[PDB]
Amino acid sequence: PQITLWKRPLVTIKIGGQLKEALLDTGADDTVIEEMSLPGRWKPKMIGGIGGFIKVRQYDQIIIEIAGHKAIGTVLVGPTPVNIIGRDLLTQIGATLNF
Amino acid sequence: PQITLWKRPLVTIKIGGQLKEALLDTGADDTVIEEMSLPGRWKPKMIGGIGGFIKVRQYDQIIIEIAGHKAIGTVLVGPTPVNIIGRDLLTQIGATLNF
Ligand SMILES: COc1ccc(S(=O)(=O)N(C[C@H]2CCC(=O)N2)C[C@@H](O)[C@H](Cc2ccccc2)NC(=O)O[C@@H]2C[C@@H]3CCO[C@@H]3C2)cc1
Ligand SMILES: [Cl-]
Ligand SMILES: [Cl-]
Ligand code: NA
Repeated sequence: PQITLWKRPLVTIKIGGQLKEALLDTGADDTVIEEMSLPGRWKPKMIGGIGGFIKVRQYDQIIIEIAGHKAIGTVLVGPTPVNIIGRDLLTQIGATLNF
Repeated sequence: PQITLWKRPLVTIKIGGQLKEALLDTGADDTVIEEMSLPGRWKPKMIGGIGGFIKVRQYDQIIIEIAGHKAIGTVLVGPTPVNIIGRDLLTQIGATLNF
C-alpha cells in the first residue's frame, strides 16, 4: 500500500498473540510497545525523545505481523503513550518514504 | 526521492536563510525545531512525546524548505533532541509511506 499522511498512519499488528494498533514511525529507531509480556530474555534500556527518557525492556528476535507482513526484530516494552513501529521493523517490510 | 529506513531519514532544511538537519518523522503530528529566532508573534502549545509534555512556541505561516521542497506552515520551537518534520509539512511536500 501507499499511505498518505493526512492522519496518523496507524496499522494493526499482531505481537505476542495480541492484536494492537500501532504507528508507522520513520522517526523512531526502534519499535516501542505498551506494557505486555513477551517470551525470552531481555535487558533494560533508556530511550529518549520529546519530554525526556523512559525505561524500557529490550527483547530481541521477536516476531511481529505488521499489516499482514511478518517481520522479526527488537521490541522495546515500556510506558509509551502510543505503540510505535520503528525503523528496525519498517525496513523488514520494505517500507519507504516517497516524495 | 524514495527514502529507505536502514539509517535515519535525515534531510537538509532551510529556515530563516539557515540550513539545518531534520528528521522526517511520520510519527510526529507537528514540526518541532530547536531554539532559533523566527519572525512575528508566537502562541503557546503543549506537546506530549515519549517522555512527557513540554511547552513550545508556535509560529504560524513560516516559510521552510524541506529537501528542496517549499512548505509554508506552523513551526513549533522548543527543546527537541533533533529537528523533526511532522505530518503537517510532510503532506505539503507530497510525502507518502509505501510498502
Ligand atoms: C530508540 O527508539 C526510540 C526512541 C525514541 C522514540 S520517540 O517516540 O521519542 N520518537 C523519536 C523521534 C522524536 C525525537 C527524535 O529524534 N526522534 C518518535 C516520534 O515519532 C514520536 C512518536 C510519539 C511519541 C509519543 C506520543 C506520540 C508519538 N513523536 C513525537 O515526539 O511527536 C511530537 C510529540 C507530539 C505527539 C505527536 O506529535 C507531536 C510532536 C521512539 C523510539
Ligand atoms: Cl533513544
Ligand atoms: Cl531495501
Ligand atoms: Na529474544
